[PDB]
Amino acid sequence: PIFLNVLEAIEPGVVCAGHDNNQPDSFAALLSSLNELGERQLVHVVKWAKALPGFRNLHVDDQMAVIQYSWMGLMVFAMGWRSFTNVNSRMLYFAPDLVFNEYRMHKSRMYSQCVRMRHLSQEFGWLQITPQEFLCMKALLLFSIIPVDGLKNQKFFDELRMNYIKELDRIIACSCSRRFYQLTKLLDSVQPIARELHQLAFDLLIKSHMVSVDFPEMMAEIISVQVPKILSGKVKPIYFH
Ligand SMILES: C[C@]12CCC(=O)C[C@@H]1CC[C@@H]1[C@@H]2CC[C@]2(C)[C@@H](O)CC[C@@H]12
Repeated sequence: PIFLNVLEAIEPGVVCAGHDNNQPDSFAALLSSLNELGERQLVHVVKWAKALPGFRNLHVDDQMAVIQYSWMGLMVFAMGWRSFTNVNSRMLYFAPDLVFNEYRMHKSRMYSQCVRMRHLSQEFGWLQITPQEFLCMKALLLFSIIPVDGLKNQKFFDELRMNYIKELDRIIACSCSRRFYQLTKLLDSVQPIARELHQLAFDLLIKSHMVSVDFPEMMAEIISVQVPKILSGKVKPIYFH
């Protein structure tokens, strides 16, 4: 069980957003705390990804690119799991100090995206996703979005992605065919959600000075340098189906 030993050992712990929960639920306050949470989670996503089996086989530039394209999906998938295990998924458990109820979903001006994130969260229950299946699926999501012109060493990426798909198939095997279809459909469903959030993030960065929404340093860098490559079609998700 070497592969799952590693995935369990490197899984990040709790990350707080730093939100002041006794101020009013304003658009600016909620979105600023979400941006701060993103900046804080990015630290952990980088350390997690660098410790994955085989990740250092990738060329160093492909290592940062793959993190910088897939962070949205990774973070939404993990938040869906937190919500499913914590508030059972009529709320969104972004962080222990940033839990969205319906009021916050409206004041954030993200209600429709939050609905879709809630549906993602509920699928962990409907499909009875095990912790091992969650861990393998999440690792795969790191290897599920790349430039259309390819990475600096695409061949090493294709081998690594192959091997993570094989590990997912092994966890299922330890009926099988139905399960694999269900899980790969679930993985595919993350990308349209992440794309809606990529669009929201970009639009909000552009008009941030006017809606009093603060963007941390690495969030502002990634949203203005990398996210527009996704929105303009230069970087695309790899779908199973
Ligand atoms: C990844 C984050 C923060 C981490 C998390 O749990 C999921 C959540 C999804 C919405 C993102 C948010 C970071 C800040 C963003 C990108 C806002 O700018 C717009 C949508 C927000």
